[PDB]
Amino acid sequence: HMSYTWTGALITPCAAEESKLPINALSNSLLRHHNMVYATTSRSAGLRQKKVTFDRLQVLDDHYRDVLKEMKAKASTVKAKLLSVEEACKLTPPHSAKSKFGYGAKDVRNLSSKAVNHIHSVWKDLLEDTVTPIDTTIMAKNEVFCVQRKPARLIVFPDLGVRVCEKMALYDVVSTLPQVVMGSSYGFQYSPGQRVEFLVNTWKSKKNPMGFSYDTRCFDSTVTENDIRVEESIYQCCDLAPEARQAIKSLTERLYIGGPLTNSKGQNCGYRRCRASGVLTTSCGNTLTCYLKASAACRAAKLQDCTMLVNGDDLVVICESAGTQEDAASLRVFTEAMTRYSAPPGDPPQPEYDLELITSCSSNVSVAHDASGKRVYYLTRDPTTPLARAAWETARHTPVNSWLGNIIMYAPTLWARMILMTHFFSILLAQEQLEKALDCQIYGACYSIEPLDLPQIIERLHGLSAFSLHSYSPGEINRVASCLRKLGVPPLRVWRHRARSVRARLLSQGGRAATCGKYLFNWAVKTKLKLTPIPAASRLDLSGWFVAGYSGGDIYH
Ligand SMILES: COc1c(CCc2ccc(NS(C)(=O)=O)cc2)cc(-c2ccc[nH]c2=O)cc1C(C)(C)C
Repeated sequence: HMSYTWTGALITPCAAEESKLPINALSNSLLRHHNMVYATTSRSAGLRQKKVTFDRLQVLDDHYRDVLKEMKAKASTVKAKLLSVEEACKLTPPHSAKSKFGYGAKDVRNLSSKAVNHIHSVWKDLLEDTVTPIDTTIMAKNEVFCVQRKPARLIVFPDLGVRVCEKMALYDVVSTLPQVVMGSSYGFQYSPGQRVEFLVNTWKSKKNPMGFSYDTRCFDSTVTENDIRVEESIYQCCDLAPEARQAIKSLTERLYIGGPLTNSKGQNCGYRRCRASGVLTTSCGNTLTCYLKASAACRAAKLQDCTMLVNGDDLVVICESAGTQEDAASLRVFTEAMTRYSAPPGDPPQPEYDLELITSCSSNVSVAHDASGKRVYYLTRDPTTPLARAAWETARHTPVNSWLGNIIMYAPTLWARMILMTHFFSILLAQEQLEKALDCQIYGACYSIEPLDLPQIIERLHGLSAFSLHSYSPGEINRVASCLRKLGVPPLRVWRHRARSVRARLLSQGGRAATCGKYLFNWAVKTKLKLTPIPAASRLDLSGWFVAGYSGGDIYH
């Protein structure tokens, strides 16, 4: 029961790959320790292949089937619709990988006859054939990190034609099913502010709260054939059109369970028997499977009043404590149960008795004060990776602007406000690109966002307090300051100085730019302005935001 089988053919790049941080005239104003920053390339794919290749063994007990029966009962209340070819085409990202059948992502979006005729023939093939393994491309992701070097992560995706078909059959399913099955436990339905609110209310709902996060080692590769068939049986509980039932069965048998792996040069690299990281169902499948295995593991470990917070393979558990020594024992039993279910740990889980000390996927709850002096909880993270990616994006244009996604999601943080907003607004002013729409990712989905709309977006996700936070925690200030010394980033006093200039420059431009100056950089001036709700914020169509996760799902708006 190996996750993969390999032939020896290399995982090849699509274009020229850079690993060393590119340097331009702007680099040194952000980061001076250039040797600390790197991008992963196909050169390291061989090491990743070794790490993700292992035998999986599953032992399914009564807690597992009990949880599954409950999940299927909730899944049976879901009614899902088939999307038209047109609706599926419009969710396709403009720069999505082109089809091997002579058309690209822009042909799909333009509803070109060639693209639409091919999608219709793939659809007919899914309906008539439910056995033939569907070909997939295996690629090394190009992602930027700070040292202390990770090997490249792998992306496995079917052809553009198949991806449009996945949208037709499962887009409505993967968007509505998880919240119905998991209720308040489904993390992707929340904005960062709603997530903090959920975590605080849960922490306060326990007499003696205890919390931990569970890190599964190579989650996608731990996903078995059984897990993928179980996900299909959950999707089948929905009230679906008979063509949608057939397409879901076919995509499961032919694509989701496994298939051959092809490199960018057309060579066979091997065969997958685990979760594909670049399919529509990656996020939803990972969410349901993680929740199923964790919920059953919580019952097996006799964890009292367990509240899950699940986003794909990201798992947070908040429960009733039984003292430090018993909690240590319970987590070992939880881990043992997760292991039997083929979800073994990377780093073993540690019990926490302070909400701020629970870290999941580099993120944690922290505290600051609003304009009135009131204590306000917000989500932050270690800023090393966001700052390393910002340095790369200072010298190179990338398909996904991590700085923009980071300003949106981490707007209330000390580091996004003082550094990211200051730096990138300074660049956009000099380049006359304030009105240019830029792509970023929110919960794996791609969005086109104009930086001039940032104050309204921030107000809608975090409220006006994101523009007024002050008196950050000494733990948080210290992590930011330590990160700056490590990377060779100028100190916070330099950023405050530069921000007064960026603010004045934005105010001079008037209009939406002046609003950016007023709201985003009010923290920089000694005589603060009283910030009132922005009328444009209410007009913002933020539907489709915070519904579901679509990581690897090829989703645009
Ligand atoms: C953790 O929440 C997240 C997640 C969720 C991350 C996540 C995605 C997928 C999986 N797993 S998978 C691949 O199986 O679907 C797990 C976690 C993402 C972000 C975020 C930050 C900056 C830009 N864009 C963003 O979306 C922020 C949070 C906040 C809300 C903490 C700020």
